[PDB]
Amino acid sequence: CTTGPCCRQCKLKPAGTTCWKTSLTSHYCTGKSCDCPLYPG
Repeated sequence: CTTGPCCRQCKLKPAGTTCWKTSLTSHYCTGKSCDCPLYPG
């Protein structure tokens, strides 16, 4: 999911980190005030 700020928008991850990404979902955010794409592609 990488609509925009993800954080809250395209970021439902279990609150990870900024531009982190695990390897299945992708945190790259946390939900709220982020700006990292949680979806490598």
